[PDB]
Amino acid sequence: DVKGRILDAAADAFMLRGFANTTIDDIADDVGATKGLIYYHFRSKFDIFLAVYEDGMRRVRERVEPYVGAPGTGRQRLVAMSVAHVENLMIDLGYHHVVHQGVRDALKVRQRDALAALNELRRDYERMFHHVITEGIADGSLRNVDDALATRTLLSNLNAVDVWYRKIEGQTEKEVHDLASQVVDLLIGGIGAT
Amino acid sequence: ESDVKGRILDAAADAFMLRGFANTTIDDIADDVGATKGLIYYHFRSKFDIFLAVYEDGMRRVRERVEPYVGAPGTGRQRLVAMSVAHVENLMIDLGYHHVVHQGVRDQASTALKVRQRDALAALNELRRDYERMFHHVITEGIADGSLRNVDDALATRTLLSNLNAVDVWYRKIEGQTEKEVHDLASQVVDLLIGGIGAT
Amino acid sequence: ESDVKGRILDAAADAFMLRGFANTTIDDIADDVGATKGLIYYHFRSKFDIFLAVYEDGMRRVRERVEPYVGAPGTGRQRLVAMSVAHVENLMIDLGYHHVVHQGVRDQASTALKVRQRDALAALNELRRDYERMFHHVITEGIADGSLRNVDDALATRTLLSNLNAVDVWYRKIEGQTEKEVHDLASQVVDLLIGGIGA
Amino acid sequence: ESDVKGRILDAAADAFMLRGFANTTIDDIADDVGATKGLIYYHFRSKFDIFLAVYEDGMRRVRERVEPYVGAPGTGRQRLVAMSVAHVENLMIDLGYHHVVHQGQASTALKVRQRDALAALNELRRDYERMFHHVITEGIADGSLRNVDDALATRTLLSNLNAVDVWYRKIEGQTEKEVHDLASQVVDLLIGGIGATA
DNA sequence: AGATACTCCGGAGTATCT
DNA sequence: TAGATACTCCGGAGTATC
Repeated sequence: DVKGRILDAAADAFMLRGFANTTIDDIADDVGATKGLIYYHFRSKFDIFLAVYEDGMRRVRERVEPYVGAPGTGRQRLVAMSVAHVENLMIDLGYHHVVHQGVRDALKVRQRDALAALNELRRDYERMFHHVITEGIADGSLRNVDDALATRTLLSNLNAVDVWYRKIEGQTEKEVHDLASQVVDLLIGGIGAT
Repeated sequence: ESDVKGRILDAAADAFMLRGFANTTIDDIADDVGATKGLIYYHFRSKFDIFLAVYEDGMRRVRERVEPYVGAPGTGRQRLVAMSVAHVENLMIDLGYHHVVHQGVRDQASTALKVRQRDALAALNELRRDYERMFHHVITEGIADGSLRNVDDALATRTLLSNLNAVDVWYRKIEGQTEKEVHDLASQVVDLLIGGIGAT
Repeated sequence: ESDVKGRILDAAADAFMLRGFANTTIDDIADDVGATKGLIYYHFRSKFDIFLAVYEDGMRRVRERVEPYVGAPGTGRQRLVAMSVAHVENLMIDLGYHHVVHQGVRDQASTALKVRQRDALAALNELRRDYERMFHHVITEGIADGSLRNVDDALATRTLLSNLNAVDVWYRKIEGQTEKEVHDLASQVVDLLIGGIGA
Repeated sequence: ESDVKGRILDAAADAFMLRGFANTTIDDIADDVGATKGLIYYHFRSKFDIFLAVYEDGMRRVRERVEPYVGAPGTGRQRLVAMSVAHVENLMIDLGYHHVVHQGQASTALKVRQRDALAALNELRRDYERMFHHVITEGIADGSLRNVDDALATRTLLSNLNAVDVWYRKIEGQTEKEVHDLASQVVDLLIGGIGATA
């Protein structure tokens, strides 16, 4: 419904100053309206975070998951979906951060175990990759190294584009994709051909 | 210059890292060092001043290790790899001092701040860009005398320092890590970053 | 509509005048208009934001009352005395407001402020300086073309405005004032600032 | 010793003018003197005592240089002008002290000694504005001063003479003679007004 | 002598609530 | 939804100390 626009504003606000330095009537002003709407839809302020995680976490699936079925190597295919991952990062940025804003933060029972579910839907999103580099090393397209660290260091590095990439808000599909491609070419290819 | 100031900075750095700058109180930091709130305010006048003190120590403590390798013997990548391990070596050592120097930029325009604090905060937000610069400046000459691939400098340096610091989202603590046993792993992940993945 | 906010400003402006910014608490301002801390905080993000709201309004009124007197006829002197009476008139009727535009310059560097607050305050302070250089322009017109003695127009401006505002010291407000009584007193005050004493 | 206190009050008064009484902390004053709070409290039982100590000093400081001019020869205007300019240069060299004389009386906890001390200290200020109130009354009586309300002309005169701290900041390295030279220009406008006769 | 801390407590700011 | 209730926690004056 009309819930979509508060999250589009709450996501960036939650990314802007963090969850704490974000007050709730701060987001009441970024979508100029009643702050009762906020509670009539969301039973508490943490509901907003779970919702932005909710409509975010699965949002990433829809872009990158289709690239698992596409044929080819581990490299030929991991770069295919990791591009889509950081492609998605450059488009819905605010959501992308709220899928990791649990790092610096009592609760309710239903609200808490809500978060437990999405946390493993992130696990299984990450573990989708953890397979493909396990195959990637075995296949021979990927530099023979520890298969369980490289998963940790990919989604460490894939999500890390939020650190330096600010926004363009109008960058076409071409230029998000073509910077999504030379960012993973930097990570998958490393630097130094000899 | 830190006798008991050092152990205030040390204890608050962990707290800011495990429960955020928001949710750590001064009498939290007080308990962590065995005294009460009055001692901490005897050595710092605001709470944000504890933060800036960790921010300044955390960066003096990384340019002391890495900057020696700027003029290290060898190739641009050989210096670069030298640099980027020392960066991770102290990240893994002082993960507490690190989580505050890289996660403290939103304050810029959105928090009540005396000017002395505010312009001292952005004084380090440009101190870091010099640390970023001395990397960038060797990803350049890593290519001028051809030690690395011809990809554009800026993004390569921008992506890398982002990569170098992204080790805190998963790095555990191996209680009793020797000075080379972080080196056995720091050097592991820089070469996964410089070498990337995939043969010829 | 937004006339509850005016009550908060009216209450805050007075409470700031007497008690001062530090000793005025939100619950106090909440008491002056008979509500809780909440209603004060429903119309303002911070306490320094009600301070800027009094400043902004205060400068808005005094510029409205005084400005139509410089583009007016008469000499540079007769215009100067016309604005100067109007300025002290604003003093005598709304001095809870004038006292915050006339005090609060220290916040510049030693008080904690969001940069919207520090910048928004710096804006009004140059709204001040542009108001005050209306006076500078006219003393020069008065001095040069006949009206006023050939004195240092910079010091004359610095003095005059400081004398114009020094009325905050000895002035309090008779219960149920009348603006007819205050216009005569304001012109009495102005008579000695431009006329001085002596011969 | 006795010098050490004087630079507490010096630094205190200066801070009180720039931050105001409320916004200067005890550790603030400790810094401008380069010391610790346990010194200032060894030296002063409360922070308000700091305020009255400089109130009490800055008032005998201003009176010690202006009484010689109320008995000084000259008509009303002459000595009144001479009184005022002496009062002004006082504020131009001590305006940390000069400001503090009008920044006070039952608001916050005011241990009975110092409320009794304070509104007594206010009395010597009223008696101070009386020497003027007299000589302006003595000035309108002879003819050196024009025929105006002696009560109002007193209030508006020293109100004005104290309003110098609005624009005069400090120079800290100004000669006595360039201070006295500027103080007269100020009072030449306060007394002479602005506007000729022809 | 007077430097180090303790301790008491106001008072701004917040989430949430009927 | 407005304005309200209850509450966290920073900072400051003041005192107690080995």
